[PDB]
Amino acid sequence: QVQLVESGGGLVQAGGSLRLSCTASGRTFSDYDMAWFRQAPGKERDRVSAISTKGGSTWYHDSVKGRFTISRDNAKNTVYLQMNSLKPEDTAVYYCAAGAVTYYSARYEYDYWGQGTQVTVSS
Repeated sequence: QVQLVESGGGLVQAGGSLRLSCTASGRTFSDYDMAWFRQAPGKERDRVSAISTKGGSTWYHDSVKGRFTISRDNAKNTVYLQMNSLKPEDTAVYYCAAGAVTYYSARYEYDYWGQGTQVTVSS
């Protein structure tokens, strides 16, 4: 059994902060690139942040750059998403993901996923 266990969620006031986390169990995930996806009401689940195996390289969706920080603690098989200056626009179910796979150029699928957690930002 190899699990990617998600922790977090909640209601946050506009301008506020929230940290989400995922801890993998059953194998090292230090092998894998990781990401955070979000799925806003009526939309598709889309990749919002990505990190390399040792965190030397990060990627951010344009709407979260400067405000969100993806980091990972490999000694703990754990990944984080630190969200600052939250806007109502960031209301979504957030999922962590690990083990990047690409079939079509620049389209990433993931081997393991968190169960998802709701993050709501009030106006």
